Amino acid sequence: DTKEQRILRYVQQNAKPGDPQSVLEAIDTYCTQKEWAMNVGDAKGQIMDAVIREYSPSLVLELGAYCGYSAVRMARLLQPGARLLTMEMNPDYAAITQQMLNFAGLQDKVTILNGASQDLIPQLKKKYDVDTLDMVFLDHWKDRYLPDTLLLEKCGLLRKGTVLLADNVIVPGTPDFLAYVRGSSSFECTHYSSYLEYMKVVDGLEKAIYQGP
Ligand SMILES: O=C(CSCCNC(=O)c1cc(-c2ccc(F)cc2)cc(O)c1O)c1ccc(O)c(O)c1
Ligand SMILES: [Cl-]
Ligand SMILES: [Cl-]
Ligand SMILES: [Mg+2]
Repeated sequence: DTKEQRILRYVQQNAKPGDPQSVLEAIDTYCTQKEWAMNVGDAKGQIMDAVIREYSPSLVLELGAYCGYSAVRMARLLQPGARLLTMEMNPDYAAITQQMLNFAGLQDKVTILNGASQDLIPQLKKKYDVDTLDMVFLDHWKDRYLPDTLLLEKCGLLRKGTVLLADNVIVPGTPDFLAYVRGSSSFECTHYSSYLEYMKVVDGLEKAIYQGP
């Protein structure tokens, strides 16, 4: 089996069905005690939670699901009727994520789309009936943060006040994205220093609020 299969099995055997908090705790225990994995983790996860609670977004897009940790984290705090769309290009990861969300009881709030973000973003309006996004969580390949942000804008998916929240802006890092948003009058940026998941290594999140053209 793979590491992601191992993590899902551990959650299924160490968490309570329909209890998202127990799911998160199980994943964090596994990844601290058994094997590291690229989930956002509890340190950065607490900062994500604080942001979600501040903005109460009605429609969130996540780029990169992995095993579903961040999707569980966000979707458990959404208000009734609010929704998360997550784009996962790796089909094996998409399948893990779906099963993680099903176990957490969050499946009705989340739609996991298996494909490349650059292919799916242009379909969001016409195929998925999206108008504009309240929040975007970036956690996919780090060289894709900037091109996909510029694509979201092109496609008319950002509105005044759309919150972008980007993982891993220090490790592995996303230097083009970070320079861009920090230099642009169309974004208001805040850096949240933290730690790499499950490690004593500095990392951070960047929040960039879109201000229009
Ligand atoms: O699209 C994907 C993968 S997106 C994963 C991006 N995320 C990361 O890489 C990521 C990495 C690190 C990290 C790694 C090593 C370190 F030493 C330190 C940090 C941490 C994070 O929090 C991350 O989010 C895909 C498609 C098709 C495929 O066949 C496939 O295998 C994969
Ligand atoms: Cl994650
Ligand atoms: Cl952590
Ligand atoms: Mg990450």
